[PDB]
Amino acid sequence: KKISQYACQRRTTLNNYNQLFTDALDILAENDELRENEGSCLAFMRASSVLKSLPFPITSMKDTEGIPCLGDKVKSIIEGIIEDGESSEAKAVLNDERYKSFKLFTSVFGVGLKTAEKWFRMGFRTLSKIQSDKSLRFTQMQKAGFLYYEDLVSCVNRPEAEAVSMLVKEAVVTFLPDALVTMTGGFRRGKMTGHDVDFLITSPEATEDEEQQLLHKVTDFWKQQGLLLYCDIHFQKCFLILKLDHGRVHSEKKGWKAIRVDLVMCPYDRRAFALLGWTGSRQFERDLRRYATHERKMMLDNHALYDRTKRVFLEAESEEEIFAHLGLDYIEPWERNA
Ligand SMILES: [Mg+2]
Ligand SMILES: [Zn+2]
Ligand SMILES: [Zn+2]
Ligand SMILES: [Zn+2]
Ligand SMILES: [Zn+2]
Ligand SMILES: [Zn+2]
Ligand SMILES: [Zn+2]
Ligand SMILES: [Zn+2]
Repeated sequence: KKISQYACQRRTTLNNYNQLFTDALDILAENDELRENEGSCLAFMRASSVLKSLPFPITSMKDTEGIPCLGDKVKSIIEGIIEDGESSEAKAVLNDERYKSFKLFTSVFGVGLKTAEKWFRMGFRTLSKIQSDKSLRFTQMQKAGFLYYEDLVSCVNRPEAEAVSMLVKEAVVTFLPDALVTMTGGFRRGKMTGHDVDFLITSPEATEDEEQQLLHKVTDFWKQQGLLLYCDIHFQKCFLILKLDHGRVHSEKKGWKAIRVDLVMCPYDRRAFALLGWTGSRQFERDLRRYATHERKMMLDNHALYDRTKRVFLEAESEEEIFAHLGLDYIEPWERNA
């Protein structure tokens, strides 16, 4: 059976037989500025995505026959990796003078490409020099990023994500006893680590006002308890840093860890669309929307599914119903790691 050009028509599990190729493509897709080779970041992303779906490792150029999304530029990168196990193109990005600084600066919560670039052009190369500088001005997000750096740079693991889930559920149930709280993002796709923990909160009985007030109630409750380290409030959402007591963690192993937490509140009837959107991966979501537009003349996003031919919104109480409306075989969350 031929491999679809769409990630939403492939099953992509975390059992990647092509990590040598994918890690190089991901470096090239992530570093457009630092790159010296002709090719598009979209072409690198789609090629990395198809390779992730393969049930076998590429061991020769003949293995690439019949695989879509492998352009001439991508095939030269695959060729170079087969040749000695490394990509000269990815290696040039890794050896680029700005690369190390950009990775380092953007690893701070509140620091994006614009700020990383500003600091690099000022002559900064280390966080220690940035933090101790007397002339620099930091946003409140960056101050939290620097204060809790070590904890935030350690990625969150599953026992920690689950301990956060318990905290979220206890806070949410206090104000909305009928609320459904679902962990989304990478953890829902079977990942063992993450840079943060995402949740989708919905309530079958909440009014428009109760649902607007919930995130404010929960964050105030955490502030009173001394757990809120940072807070910033399409759907209503908040980006937080929570104080997690390691005594709440059920694992094999300061007494606390700073954890980045994202909370999304959605109306009950749109829960399936928000769940689908927040589960990801980013490439899976991109392909689902591209397939819906180009193959079905449908408009899909985190809030709804609209049929442009019938001029009607399509309702769904589950992700399964969305796939069915799209004429797609159902792809389980752990199979969406495109
Ligand atoms: Mg996440
Ligand atoms: Zn730039
Ligand atoms: Zn690009
Ligand atoms: Zn831990
Ligand atoms: Zn997130
Ligand atoms: Zn235990
Ligand atoms: Zn398009
Ligand atoms: Zn919308």
